Amino acid sequence: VASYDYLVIGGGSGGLASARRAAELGARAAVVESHKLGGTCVNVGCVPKKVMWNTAVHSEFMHDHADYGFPSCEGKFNWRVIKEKRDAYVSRLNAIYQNNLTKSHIEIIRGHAAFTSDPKPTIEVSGKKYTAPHILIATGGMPSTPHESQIPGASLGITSDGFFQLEELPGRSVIVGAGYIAVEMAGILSALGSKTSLMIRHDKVLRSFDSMISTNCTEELENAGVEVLKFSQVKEVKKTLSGLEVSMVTAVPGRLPVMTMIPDVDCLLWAIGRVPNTKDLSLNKLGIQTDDKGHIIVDEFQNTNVKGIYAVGDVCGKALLTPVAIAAGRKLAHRLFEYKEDSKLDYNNIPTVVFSHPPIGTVGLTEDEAIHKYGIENVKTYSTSFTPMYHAVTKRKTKCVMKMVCANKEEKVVGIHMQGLGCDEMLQGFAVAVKMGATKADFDNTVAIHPTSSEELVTLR
Amino acid sequence: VASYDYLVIGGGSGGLASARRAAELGARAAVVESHKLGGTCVNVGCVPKKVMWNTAVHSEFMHDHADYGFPSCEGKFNWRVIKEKRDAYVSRLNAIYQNNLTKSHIEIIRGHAAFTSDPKPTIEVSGKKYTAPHILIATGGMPSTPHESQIPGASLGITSDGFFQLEELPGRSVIVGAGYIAVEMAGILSALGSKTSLMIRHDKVLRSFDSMISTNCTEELENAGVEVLKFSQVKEVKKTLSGLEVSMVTAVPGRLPVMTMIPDVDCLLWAIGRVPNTKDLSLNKLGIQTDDKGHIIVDEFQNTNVKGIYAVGDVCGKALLTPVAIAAGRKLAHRLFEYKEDSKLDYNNIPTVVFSHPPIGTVGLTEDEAIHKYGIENVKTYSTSFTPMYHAVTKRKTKCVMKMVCANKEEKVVGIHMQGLGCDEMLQGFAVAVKMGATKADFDNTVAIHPTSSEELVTLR
Ligand SMILES: Cc1cc2nc3c(=O)[nH]c(=O)nc-3n(C[C@H](O)[C@H](O)[C@H](O)COP(=O)(O)OP(=O)(O)OC[C@H]3O[C@@H](n4cnc5c(N)ncnc54)[C@H](O)[C@@H]3O)c2cc1C
Ligand SMILES: Cc1cc2nc3c(=O)[nH]c(=O)nc-3n(C[C@H](O)[C@H](O)[C@H](O)COP(=O)(O)OP(=O)(O)OC[C@H]3O[C@@H](n4cnc5c(N)ncnc54)[C@H](O)[C@@H]3O)c2cc1C
Repeated sequence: VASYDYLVIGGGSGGLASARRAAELGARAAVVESHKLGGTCVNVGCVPKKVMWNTAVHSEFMHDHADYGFPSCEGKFNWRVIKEKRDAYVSRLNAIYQNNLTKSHIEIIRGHAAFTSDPKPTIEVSGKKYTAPHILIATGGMPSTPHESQIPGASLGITSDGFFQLEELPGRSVIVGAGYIAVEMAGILSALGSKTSLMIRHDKVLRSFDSMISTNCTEELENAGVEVLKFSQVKEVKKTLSGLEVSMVTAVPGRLPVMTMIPDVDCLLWAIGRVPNTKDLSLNKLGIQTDDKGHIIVDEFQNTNVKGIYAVGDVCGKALLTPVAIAAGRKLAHRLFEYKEDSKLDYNNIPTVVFSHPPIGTVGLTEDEAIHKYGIENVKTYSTSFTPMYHAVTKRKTKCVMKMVCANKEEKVVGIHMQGLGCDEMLQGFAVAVKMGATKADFDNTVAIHPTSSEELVTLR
Repeated sequence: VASYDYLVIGGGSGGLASARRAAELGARAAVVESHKLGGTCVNVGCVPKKVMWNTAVHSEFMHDHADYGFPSCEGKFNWRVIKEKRDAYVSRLNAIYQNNLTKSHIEIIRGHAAFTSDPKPTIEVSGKKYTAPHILIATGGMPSTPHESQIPGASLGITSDGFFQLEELPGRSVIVGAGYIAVEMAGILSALGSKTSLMIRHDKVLRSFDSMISTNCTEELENAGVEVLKFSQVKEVKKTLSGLEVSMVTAVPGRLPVMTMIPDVDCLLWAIGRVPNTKDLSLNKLGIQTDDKGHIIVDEFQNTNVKGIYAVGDVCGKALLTPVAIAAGRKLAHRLFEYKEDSKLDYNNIPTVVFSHPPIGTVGLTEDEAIHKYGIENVKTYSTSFTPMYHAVTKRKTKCVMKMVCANKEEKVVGIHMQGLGCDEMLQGFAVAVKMGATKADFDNTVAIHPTSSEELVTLR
């Protein structure tokens, strides 16, 4: 039984970040990883997604070429070219992460970890035992798929993982789900030329975002050529002579349900949720608490219910983002190895960018959330809607919408929501301002940068 | 003699902003404008410049098309197409500004104003007299050109004004100056296909910016195909059979001076400075103080040396930006018509974006300035340099450099300097944070947005 100061199960964002900081602090750490280092973000998430987004962005910009004084650009996007380049780049990152671990003197234990029956918390990987007084579970999650029992033929569809395996651009694609991943995938496939449908159970996407954003985002998708199938769900999927045939039920409220067949589908992409990876951990041997989806339950300090066992990142099921897993993993290392007992991540005011077209940036409370927290009488919002100057000379148009949610007399900024060209890079510093507790006067007292989109947020009235 | 509450001379950024706010406050105002409303920013500055920048940005992005999986885009940029569209857009803005004035009930007096000999400050426009207890001079500036006495043939060159009159893309262009305008023009002309040279008196451009930025900016220009002629200046210009011939002296220190002829020049663009527009105002009839360049001298509240006479914007020669003129003009209206005596613009921490390729964003003190303000022992900087993820798959490359200047033990953020893709939209919120007095912990405690360039500023170590 090899003993370490810190054993981290999972070599993705949270697990690596935590292991690296711990090692800086003098800890003797080891990371168990059964697949590729970098985990979801590098292999099948953040990185490959962004590359595909940059590609889709090229496609749109190329539509404006002639408007800008150039000759029309004519053609066909070649999926395999970019796919090969994207894979290579992921390969480069995996090699860097491995090197980062080595330079830090962190041991990499390759294989699938599981807890043992042993009294003092101990794991087994490939027959060998490993123990530490602090063990971090950072095993992440996976895409959720429907059971054949509920939706026959569901296994004919792919997930976001399968999306990163595709080698040709699917001619006809149907995406099921209304969350950010669904939105992102629909936007990429459509911009690159796939005849794309997005099938959502209600009338808008991103229903948990501020309502200005869910409305605007739904319209932008339609305007970009994505067919949004509202109040619809899949009833069955079948393999026809040439592709898939999707049977769906559309049930608009105030109307009779109607069943429709969608034929000749090349790609059926389930983007319905993520499930935690805890199933094969043998958690029950230690009696570690999970919720009914399999998420590990933790407190504000990432503690599980068992002493010396922690969990961070996707596996915990809250704020499923690369930077949160990293920040939580880091704060945890400072708490354990630097003896900073108050060291923990604040889960409020975490900013998010959704890589739609145009991108979305959000931080803090939606208007409804502020209304429930402070009361209608105490909430004031400011908003603007305009066409960015980039489109002054284009036939194709996109809008920029921004909304500021203020609370109390002081007009504290408690929420910022926007969608528009450049909003992906614009959000970070306002997130800093929001975290510091800025009020509207603080924004108003900052001299604008002209001509930009960003200047609209400091000149709202 | 028609009397008003407020008479504003100049209908550009500062003059309009001040007049509009004053009118909201109940003032009976009139704006004197001898040319087009909107003044420099709309007609020959900010707006038309940005449109030309967006165009140049299209040209660069089109170089990456094939790398992104598309077929090579082949050609020739058509200057007149975009020029016509740009003019139209400026026409649209002029009509809006005029309407804004009318809706506000501000009187527009068309013509050239000059002060009179009269005791109580009074102006004359087209034979008629006008007076007010508060008169704002906001007459802006103009491009500076060399005297034929010092540089013979200088009048064969054009200025940034003339740039906006061009109808064809000049084949060979030489830009003289090393400030932001020179840099911007060089970058646009070059990206659009002009064989461009930038002639600077020293070895770097933007010598007043933080030294990381002047160095990086000079390299980016060279990398983009702009020939930077260092330690050079124009000695004479002459009209040859086919274009202009520029005689220049290059005097590298530690070397003998060398004279060179630059032949076949289509466009010689002077971007050497701006001069205030005060010459024809008859300021001396009121004894209003100017410096030796013709700038009107004012105090912290925009007061001139004469009671009831103020000046804002370019004419004052400090912080020559559209938003500063606006903010100063607004604060002034609140002071005069809302009786807010402490109402004035803080000229510290004004953010600037330079529309180079990639763009530059700066706010606060350069490293040297912080060193002079706090002492070397009290200044700590953090910086990063990386290749944005956008170029992971391109043969063409650009860099992103960021620098954070902190002061004292607390590591107050006193300067942010960066150059890179997306830095034009990234700066605004960090400018808010800097204005609020953020420290490095405030940045560090803000969760990053992945994957973006902006996230680098919150993860500096
Ligand atoms: C398509 C997609 C796009 C996304 N886009 C973004 C985005 O743009 N921005 C953003 O912030 N977030 C994004 N996310 C979310 C972000 O990628 C995740 O929140 C983050 O990767 C979670 O990190 P983690 O450390 O919890 O787990 P992960 O990186 O999944 O790492 C878990 C690791 O544990 C390994 N493992 C699991 N069980 C075991 C075991 N028993 N033994 C050994 N090893 C094990 C797994 O192989 C894996 O390598 C995206 C996610 C997806 C799916
Ligand atoms: C090429 C270029 C690019 C620029 N790019 C940017 C940028 O991207 N961002 C930015 O922030 N700034 C930029 N600037 C600077 C910005 O445009 C100026 O700081 C701003 O326009 C100054 O406004 P102002 O109100 O002082 O004067 P102006 O807008 O020049 O207005 C002065 C007005 O007074 C009128 N006038 C003058 N004398 C008289 C008189 N006697 N009687 C009646 N009317 C009179 C003039 O016709 C004019 O309309 C740029 C400038 C230039 C030249």
